[PDB]
Amino acid sequence: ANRTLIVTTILEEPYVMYRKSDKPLYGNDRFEGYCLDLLKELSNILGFIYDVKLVPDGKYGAQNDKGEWNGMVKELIDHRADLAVAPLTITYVREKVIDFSKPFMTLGISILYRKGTPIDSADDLAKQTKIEYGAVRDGSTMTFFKKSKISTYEKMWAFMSSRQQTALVRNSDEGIQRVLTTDYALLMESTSIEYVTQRNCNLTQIGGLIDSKGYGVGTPIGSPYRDKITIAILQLQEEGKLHMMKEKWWRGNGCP
Ligand SMILES: N[C@@H](C[C@]1(C(=O)O)C[C@H]2OC[C@@H](O)[C@@H](O)[C@H]2O1)C(=O)O
Repeated sequence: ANRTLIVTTILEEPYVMYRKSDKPLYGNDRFEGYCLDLLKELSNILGFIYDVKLVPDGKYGAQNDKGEWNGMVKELIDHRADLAVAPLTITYVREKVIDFSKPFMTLGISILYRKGTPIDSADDLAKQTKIEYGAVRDGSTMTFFKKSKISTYEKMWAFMSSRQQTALVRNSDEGIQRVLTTDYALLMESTSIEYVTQRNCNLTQIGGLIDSKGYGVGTPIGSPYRDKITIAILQLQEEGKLHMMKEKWWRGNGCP
């Protein structure tokens, strides 16, 4: 039989979550979410089974000064996993070092905050000195700011960098808690903002989307699976399955 594929992934609602249970769960049964459903669909089309493994360092992936990567991206570069199935953003810097499938979802960076402030945009957020802000450490949102040549965003990066210990958060859970408990706004992808703001009515998006991009399945460069995964994604796209999966996992209007 075909070798069982190793899938690197990361906890991120509603893509990859621990299934609720009255008893201990093991293996792939521990997890549920959009990305688990995506894997069930892709694996049917391609003819494989798979082992879901959370990325040990809990990061999506960014490169340091020497060009050393971490996170799921490093797992692929180092051939520790066959696929990364996650809300993994397709970017120029990543595409140079791994092979992404075509996108299964699109999104853009925006701002998550609490209600009641006059802040209406990134410009407003960067200018004011009352609220802290930042991004998840070593993901694509952080990298967007790090790489930006747009003045407002360059300033925002300098700010995050100067306060990195608190401005750059471990993961989206800590980021959201920071928003709820302190005067902090989180730079976050719009699909996650849509999910959280329909569930916690104390939270809101600020401004519009500041970029536009997609999530793709990651594979190591030269992978014999990337092209088959792309073809499978297009099938699911065209058949309306991706849309159905989004509807299934996004709770729909819970807040005014
Ligand atoms: N999708 C990103 C990771 C991340 C981000 O950098 O914004 C972290 C996590 O943060 C919350 C929300 O944006 C979610 O999609 C996740 O995106 C990536 O591939 O690096």
